[PDB]
Amino acid sequence: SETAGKPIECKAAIAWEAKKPLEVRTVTVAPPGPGEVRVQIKATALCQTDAYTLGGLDPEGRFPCILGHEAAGVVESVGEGVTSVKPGDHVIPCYQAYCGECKFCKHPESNLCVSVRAFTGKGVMKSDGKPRFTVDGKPIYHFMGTSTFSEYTVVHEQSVAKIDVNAPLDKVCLLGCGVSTGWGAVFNTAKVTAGSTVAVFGLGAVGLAVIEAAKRAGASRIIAVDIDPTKFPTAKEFGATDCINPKDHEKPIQQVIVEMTEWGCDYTFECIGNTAVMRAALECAHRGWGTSVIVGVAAAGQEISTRPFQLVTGRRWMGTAFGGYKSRVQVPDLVTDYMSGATLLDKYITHNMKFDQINEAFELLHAGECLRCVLTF
Amino acid sequence: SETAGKPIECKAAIAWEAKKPLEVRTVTVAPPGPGEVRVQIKATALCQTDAYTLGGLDPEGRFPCILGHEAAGVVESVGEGVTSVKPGDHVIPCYQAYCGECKFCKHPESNLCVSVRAFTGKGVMKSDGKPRFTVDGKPIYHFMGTSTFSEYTVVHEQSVAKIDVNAPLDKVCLLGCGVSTGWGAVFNTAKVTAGSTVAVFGLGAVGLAVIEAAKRAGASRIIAVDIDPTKFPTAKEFGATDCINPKDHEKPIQQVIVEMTEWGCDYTFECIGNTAVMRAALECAHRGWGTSVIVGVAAAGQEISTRPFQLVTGRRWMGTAFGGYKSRVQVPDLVTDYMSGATLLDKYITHNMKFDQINEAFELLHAGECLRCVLTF
Ligand SMILES: [Cl-]
Ligand SMILES: [Zn+2]
Ligand SMILES: [Zn+2]
Ligand SMILES: [Zn+2]
Ligand SMILES: [Zn+2]
Repeated sequence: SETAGKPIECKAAIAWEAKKPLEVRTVTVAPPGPGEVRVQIKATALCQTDAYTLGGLDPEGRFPCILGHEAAGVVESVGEGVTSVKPGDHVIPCYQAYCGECKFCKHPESNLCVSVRAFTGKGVMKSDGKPRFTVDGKPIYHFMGTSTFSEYTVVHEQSVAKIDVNAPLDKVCLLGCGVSTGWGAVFNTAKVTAGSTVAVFGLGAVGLAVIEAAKRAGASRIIAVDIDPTKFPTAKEFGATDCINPKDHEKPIQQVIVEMTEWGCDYTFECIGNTAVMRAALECAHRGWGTSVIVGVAAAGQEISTRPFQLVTGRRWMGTAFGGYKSRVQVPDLVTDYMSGATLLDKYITHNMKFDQINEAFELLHAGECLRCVLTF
Repeated sequence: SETAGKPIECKAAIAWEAKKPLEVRTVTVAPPGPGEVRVQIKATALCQTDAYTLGGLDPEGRFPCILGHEAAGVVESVGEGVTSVKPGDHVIPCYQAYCGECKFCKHPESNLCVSVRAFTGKGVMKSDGKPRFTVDGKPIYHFMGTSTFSEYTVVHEQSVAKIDVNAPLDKVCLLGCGVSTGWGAVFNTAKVTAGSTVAVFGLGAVGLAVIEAAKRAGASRIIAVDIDPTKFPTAKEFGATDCINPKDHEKPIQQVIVEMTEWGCDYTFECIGNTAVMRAALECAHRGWGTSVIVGVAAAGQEISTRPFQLVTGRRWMGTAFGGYKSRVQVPDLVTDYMSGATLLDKYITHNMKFDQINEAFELLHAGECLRCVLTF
């Protein structure tokens, strides 16, 4: 290969500091060390969590860094000892790793692998405690183990899902986070049963994916809740049977939902990251057995609260990370389901833009004027 | 029968007002109206719930009233249309009713029947909205649908569990409340699996029952947690493998428990009603899949809080009411289980006293000098 074993100079978007626009400029990407994989990113999308860290809300936020964690690409080279993938393989980098041997990888009800979290959480690589990006010789740190806002990135082997080489990379990049999180909140965390009632709070990409999955699970009623009523027609397209703007109501939203359903919904999902709405979703879960799943990411430190009477009388409060999917095992299964024509994945992409317009994609996201923007180089 | 269809004069303990001793004296017990059952109480125990209302802490407390909700006895007569029991049947009256027809009775995961609670919550009967006790013609209100501190009481048919005639009534009188609640927290709400690790916060009768049931379910470690170390020898007799006094440690108790188990306990239970301890129990449930069950009843005005990170990373917060047992269906099965020799029910009874000493029994409860005291007439 032309580039194997060599640093690569390529285009990237650098967050030099919090709460400034990103700089699209050249970065130097080192070759992969032992157990590492260098990936050519072919397509990458923006997630609310990228904006969260950019805005200074990440406790472990480390600058300068390259954000991005929803992507798909092609293996450029692998470091020493890597056997699971080879150059040319099509891959999705996974912010949730999978090693298959730790306590979490072996438990059927967790995906929270601890193989590399200590290093990806600090924006470096496990093999030497250092990042792989440099600008004028100075280190630029990784984000969420993936750093997909770069033509080339280096990731741990445990973070590399190898996918159907025939799947379109500018579509299945979405499976790297948001859509997969919403689907798995339904199929893995809540395990929604046929005939059940569901409420979804927040109608961005994650909430729509909750709706899509709940319809596939056979839900009999799906109540879409958002304070932006321009999101309602798409929610109905994905299967919502009701749409509710909390601002059209004097009562707190949890009371409105309970009144609509007498006792609450069998399942509720919070897909925003707002702790007040998290409480609301718990309190309109059905009396006696209702389950409420936190999908969104709240600002660090902020607490959720409710009266314990809510749980004593049968409601269950839980949460999910990456929809509970064991990444390297199950992300390929999600791609297969897409290839079978069973999903609406294509309908989440509202904008296809060039990487140079990345800051405009953040503005579209911040305005709620997109579901997903897929960037290409 | 000499008494059927006629009022009964019998001994009872009247709570004329809050924070005063009970008066043991004669009361008039009306015959049962439609759908009602008049029960001759053969044994009745005391519980902190009786003392809570007697101390004037209950928002729905209503005086004057006849307290008591843990009892067993024999049917003296039935009202119009009752066919599920007949005179001579041995029964346990239950504060949690079971009608078999409402949404909660028909759900596999709830026992929160709504057939009569609106009426029992106000200390009256559903058939006419009035109580069945009088002194000098003045009404005395019911408590928890049961009012078992009386030789005879009148209860809703939906509250009457029909039990094995061979069971000793001065033992199974505990199965209408705390012991069953603890057992059911393990077997119904948490569904504790063999080999799992368990922590139990609070070591009264309810927490000891959680420990007993966790051991029966095959838990490999059971960590009992209480600030009163004089409860630890009894906790070990019921199956605890470790005992932890939070006052012995200079770090938050959830950190102590997580350090002991590396990641937390697969299941944790809060058995006191203390919201700060409820949070601690949640936060030392196992990363990725741990379950924390609120069994105790918090004070009026206390919320539970945590950070949503705790749920996003796999912990599940729930609660239980009467152990999730559907009363009229499953209380007879608990009696059958006790009769099989599989339980430690007899070990919960530390005192056996005469009904005339009920005020002295409440002193023992307040002093903490007993697990359960059983009264007979
Ligand atoms: Cl009626
Ligand atoms: Zn994301
Ligand atoms: Zn692992
Ligand atoms: Zn009790
Ligand atoms: Zn019912």
